[PDB]
Amino acid sequence: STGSATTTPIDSLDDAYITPVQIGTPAQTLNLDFDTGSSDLWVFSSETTASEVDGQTIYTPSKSTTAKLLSGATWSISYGDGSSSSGDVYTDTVSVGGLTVTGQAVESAKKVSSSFTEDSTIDGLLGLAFSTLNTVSPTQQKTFFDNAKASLDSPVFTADLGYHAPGTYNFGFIDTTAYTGSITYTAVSTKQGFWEWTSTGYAVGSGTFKSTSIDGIADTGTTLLYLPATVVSAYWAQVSGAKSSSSVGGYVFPCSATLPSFTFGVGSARIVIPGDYIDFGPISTGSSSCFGGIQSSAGIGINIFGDVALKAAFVVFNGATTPTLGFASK
Repeated sequence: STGSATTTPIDSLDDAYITPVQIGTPAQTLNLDFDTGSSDLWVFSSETTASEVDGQTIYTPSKSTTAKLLSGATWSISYGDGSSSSGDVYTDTVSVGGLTVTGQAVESAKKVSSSFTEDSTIDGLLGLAFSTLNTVSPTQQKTFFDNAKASLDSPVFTADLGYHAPGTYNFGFIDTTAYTGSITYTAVSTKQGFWEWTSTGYAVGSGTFKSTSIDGIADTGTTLLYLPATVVSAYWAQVSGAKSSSSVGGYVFPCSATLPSFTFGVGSARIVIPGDYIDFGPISTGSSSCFGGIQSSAGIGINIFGDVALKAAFVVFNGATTPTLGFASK
């Protein structure tokens, strides 16, 4: 089997991407944030504290003839950005782009933090990291990909995120028309439960490539590119007027600037992030100070190849017995 679903930016800045997911019988379609940095499929639901729902579409398990309460199971998750959610668990039928999993753990939110409430466009998350990170207790549950894997034509999924435009998540096949040149594959460590890999270095604009190992995670659920302070300083040094602002919470730059590209290495291959991808717009409405898309990972504890990086590539998440990651230009 295979599946193919379009993923759409939630706003004009590509702050996140939503992908429609069918849950239950008859189908209830929710727009979920596909997140290769976590491993829980959770949704706003009829059980979510009413004051914490503000415009989201909810899953109502009582209206699904295939929903079953997973007795005694609870979940609770905290994300790197400080947000959180928790609740109980159903199993139900879940389909993404024509690919169907029966008995998928669907984690129903009883509580969500303010940032989720305040984002009306995201109805929940669909985790695509390794199932070892799943938070369901006392019986850990499998991700949608893990459940689908054996049935897929090939045990892979691909992320093809757009810049200011829709893109695609495919399951079970590699669309050879979706990228240019070749896909370069690179080793993955699953030891922290992430799609963790080591970039071979970077360049700023038309500058020379610096060969240096940068361990980080391919994370579709993180907006920006978080890299070591040395790398980030080197980038922003090429933008007149750019500075790190403690009050804003990162590097900012004059909105009048033309940003240089940023290149990262994948083995001997190179992925180029155009400068415009690194512009996240005014820090507040009407400001001429703009927020940077490349930020320091110092104090996160891990480097994160988030959407800013991933959207410059066609990315293969290869879930073979020994997982690997593939990157191609597009």
